[PDB]
Amino acid sequence: TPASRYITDMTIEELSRDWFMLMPKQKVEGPLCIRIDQAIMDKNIMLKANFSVIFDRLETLILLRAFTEEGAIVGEISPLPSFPGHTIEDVKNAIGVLIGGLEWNDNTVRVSKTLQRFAWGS
Repeated sequence: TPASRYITDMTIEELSRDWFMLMPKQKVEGPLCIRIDQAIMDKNIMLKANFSVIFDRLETLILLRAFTEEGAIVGEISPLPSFPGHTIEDVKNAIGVLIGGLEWNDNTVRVSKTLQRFAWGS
């Protein structure tokens, strides 16, 4: 995919950073894995993603991570390696699930400018 059509909300360091859930919760949502630290509560959270775009919309998700204001990773949507294929609809389903999950724990959740523009938002 052209560099122009690859959105990178995250740095190389942010994508590969190890993070550890104190109260893990994991879910398969079609071809995507959703992970969330249920320990995290009462925080403002930003979803950020690296993904390709085509025809003005998210095409293929590489990785999405949830960041607290202090910059800790507390949540993640990743593609299952046995399901190379997924759609924007799959990605949107998973984002709504992850948001729901964090809202259960009294977190306020926002999505990045680019996610809003390319996938999340009417």
